Amino acid sequence: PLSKLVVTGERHYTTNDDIRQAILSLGAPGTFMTQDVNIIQQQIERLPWIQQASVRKQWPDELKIHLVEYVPFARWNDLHMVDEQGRSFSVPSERVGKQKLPLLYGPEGSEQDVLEGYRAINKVLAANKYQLKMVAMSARHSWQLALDNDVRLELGRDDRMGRLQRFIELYPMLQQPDKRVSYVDLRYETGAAIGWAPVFI
Repeated sequence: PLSKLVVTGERHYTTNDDIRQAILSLGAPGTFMTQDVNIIQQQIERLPWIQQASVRKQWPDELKIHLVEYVPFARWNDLHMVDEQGRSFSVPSERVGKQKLPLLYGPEGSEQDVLEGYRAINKVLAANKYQLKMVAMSARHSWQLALDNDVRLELGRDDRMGRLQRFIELYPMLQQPDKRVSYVDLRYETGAAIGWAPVFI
């Protein structure tokens, strides 16, 4: 004998059963016996992809659960994820991950520090026909990245915004199919250092 579940929200990653198996996680017969501020707590216990969920019971015999998942906006390392807001969460490498989604890397506990950047930098590269593919910050705060093409881009550690406006300027100088820019190192001070890709025959 079980209870029905009136679930509401954009169930994109969440299966009804992802829940029945989360409720059952507590040995207490009588699905409705257990307080809902509790059911929430559990299921809402970030799965870790649910943001906040709401449970309220319809006494007939059905349990009205309304949940709102997390909205992915960029990848954190390689087994993680973050949203426009800046919150961290995960999800199994199962039948879910399937979409071009910006890669952002970095050390532990700097999630916003990083997004902070991309968010403000994206605007610039979005300005032109350059769809940034990734952005990573090292421990001591040393950036780096890549554009549509696999064209690298060292950003360094100190002056990032200024140093960044540069690239936009110097670029219309792609004076070819074989010869492709392989990167632009900006770790200098006078200007940048263009570099090409070692092709193979």
